[PDB]
Amino acid sequence: PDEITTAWPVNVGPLNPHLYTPNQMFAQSMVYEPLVKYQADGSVIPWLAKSWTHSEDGKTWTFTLRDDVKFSNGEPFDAEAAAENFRAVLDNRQRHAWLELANQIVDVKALSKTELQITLKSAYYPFLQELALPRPFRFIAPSQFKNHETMNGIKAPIGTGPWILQESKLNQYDVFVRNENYWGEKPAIKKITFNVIPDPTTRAVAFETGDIDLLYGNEGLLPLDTFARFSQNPAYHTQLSQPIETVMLALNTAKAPTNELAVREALNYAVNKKSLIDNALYGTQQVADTLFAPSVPYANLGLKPSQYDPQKAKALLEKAGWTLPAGKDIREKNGQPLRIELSFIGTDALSKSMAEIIQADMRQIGADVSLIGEEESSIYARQRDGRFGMIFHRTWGAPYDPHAFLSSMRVPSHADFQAQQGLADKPLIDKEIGEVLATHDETQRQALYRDILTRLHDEAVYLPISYISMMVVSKPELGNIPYAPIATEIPFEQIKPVK
Ligand SMILES: O=C(O)CN(CCN(CC(=O)O)CC(=O)O)CC(=O)O
Ligand SMILES: [Cl-]
Ligand SMILES: [Cl-]
Ligand SMILES: [Cl-]
Ligand SMILES: [Cl-]
Ligand SMILES: [Fe+3]
Repeated sequence: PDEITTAWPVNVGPLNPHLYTPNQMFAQSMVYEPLVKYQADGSVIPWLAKSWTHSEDGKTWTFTLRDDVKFSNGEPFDAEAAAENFRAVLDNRQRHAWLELANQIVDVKALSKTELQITLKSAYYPFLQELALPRPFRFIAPSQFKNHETMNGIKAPIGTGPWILQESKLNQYDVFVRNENYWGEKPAIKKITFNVIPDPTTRAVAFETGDIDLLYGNEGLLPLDTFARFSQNPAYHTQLSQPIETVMLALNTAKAPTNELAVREALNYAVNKKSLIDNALYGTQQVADTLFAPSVPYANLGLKPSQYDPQKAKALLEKAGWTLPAGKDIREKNGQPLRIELSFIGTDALSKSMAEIIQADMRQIGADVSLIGEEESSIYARQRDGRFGMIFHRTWGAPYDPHAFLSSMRVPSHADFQAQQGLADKPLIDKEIGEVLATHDETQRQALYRDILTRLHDEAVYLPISYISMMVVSKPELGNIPYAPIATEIPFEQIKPVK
């Protein structure tokens, strides 16, 4: 085949390269390209920029751009187009706060058609890695700006990438076709249709009926019982990647009773994670003992796991004054029950399943977990504002983990800051996060990452649950389906049915 049909829970969005919801990162990465491209080994390679140099102080960077690249509408890609894109992004600077590069860029100038100069306020180390991300530093034809901006919308979603949006129908589908005037390698696939299918069971059904050819996504892609069955079905092809990121609970250090270190530590001994994974996730994921897997850059630190040990969990609670009243299973301290609210998306069957398991495990150690299932909007508002006891949370995968995930812990309107807000050493943690991003002493960088991650582990801010994987279900005719280096991209241009 050379046309494929796949599915996504939502439309790809209007494909503004510089904005977030409702734009889907993997679709922005199909159409728009970066100056430099992220590789699985952590390095970046030349992409729209063929080479670059930086000053001694590491604050000014000069990129030599390819001179052969056109936007899909035939307009040239050049340093002036790149500079206008940076201006457009930075004109919306406060929206990009989570990403420190957006706070670092002082100036971007086209010195010629091929020479682009970027100036930073400090020697920001993850500079190239952050240019490599799906958004916001990718390039739309400046003719498609609205009043010379993108923050208020764009006209046509015109990029330089291997795919061109053909058409979109809200709540129905999106169709992409191969860019026949692409500067790089031509994809084998000519057309990709995304059917919008919000429900994981309905996605599985669409595959079983032959309505779609490919499903690609994280642990939520389809029911995991069904995935296991599909993996044994000789008519189908399935894949499970190596783990890409962590799923955890975040505990609110500023809200009783999770404001108590002893409570947070006890919760971290109460969960048999292997059992949770075998029960709710059909044995398809890996147990997580730490916020970052030991395979994550800077995170191989010999941190001590809190292995499942309910006797220890009870002892920790007892020592902190949380004891069991006569005839009750829920602990009390100073008259107050040990009660914790777990908020999650109520219509997410998998979240609900894990929440039930967590509630059951915590009851065994005398903690009453109240399950609060709400719509997505409500849950995001709770995370932003710290209106939670516990929430499900995930890290962001490569290349965000650890530097960008850490960077964002400093932003008050995000779950991580909110979960951490009650820690006495939060200011120090935030100071050290600032310092790691700017340091060029590798020894100091490692020490800072060690200290930040060690404090977060030792303070039991998180309850890591699983390192989750990408999964794929496909018609055999499509062949082996590759994974992209960036956890949030889907490498459709690497699919090659005919070898
Ligand atoms: O989605 C956003 O608005 C920004 N992301 C930041 C990290 N994202 C990257 C992105 O959205 O560009 C990681 C991810 O969505 O996987 C979450 C946040 O600000 O807390
Ligand atoms: Cl937004
Ligand atoms: Cl979204
Ligand atoms: Cl499997
Ligand atoms: Cl009770
Ligand atoms: Fe995001």
